[PDB]
Amino acid sequence: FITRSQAVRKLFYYAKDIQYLMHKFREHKTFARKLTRALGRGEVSSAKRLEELDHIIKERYPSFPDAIRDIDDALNMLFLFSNLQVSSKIINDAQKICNQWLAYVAKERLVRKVFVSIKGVYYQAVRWLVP
RNA sequence: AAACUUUCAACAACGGAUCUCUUGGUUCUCGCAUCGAUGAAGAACGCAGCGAAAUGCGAUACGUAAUGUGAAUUGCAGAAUUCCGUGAAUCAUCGAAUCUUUGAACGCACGCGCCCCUUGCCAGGGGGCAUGCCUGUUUGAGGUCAUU
Repeated sequence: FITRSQAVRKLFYYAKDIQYLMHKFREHKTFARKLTRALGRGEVSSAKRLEELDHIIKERYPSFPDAIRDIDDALNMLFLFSNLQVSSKIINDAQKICNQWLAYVAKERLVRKVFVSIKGVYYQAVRWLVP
């Protein structure tokens, strides 16, 4: 069997289900060198012109109910960031997402269990936590 | 004498010489430019029911695809055909396919490796990986200049 390091370099796992999986993140690296070239040129207009995961979601979760498997960690991370070198815009977006989720939950009032704890106020709809 | 040597008329054998002819050769004149990595010429193996040569064909193998003709092919068997019909010919045209192994011959050589993928540790199935050079994209390394 191909080792994890060897498989990653080529791209313990089954080779049958990994070889076919070899098929914009790599292309984005060119933007760094283009920006460096623009900086070297000393003009910012070209830099401004240069400046101007749905696919993975479906395969991981082919159906909406399947999202519940990872929704625990998803909500945990989102709520942790909502209260936390992360940019302020990322924090604001995470807080807005959590606020919208809470508003929708309150609209339907789909809550069954709660538990105030030292770690945080636990909740159940699916279980989720907020600090 | 018979037998046997020799000249000649007739009869009986060789060979195709003479005569007649040819889907032939040679020579003259006229129109055109038409080989090849999108794989040339050439060589080997197979293909028709029966097959020596020639021609055609490449496991779709004396052919497959398409149009015209309209009732065949023929040495033998065999097929039919609704033949008033989108339909037979070993017919003609031929623009669409297949195109075995070699061969400029092209994975590495003087047997024999790799990407791919697939339908079921492992495999069938399908295309490629030769060298010289031109344009473009990607990565890596090294000389100049800048670095308050």
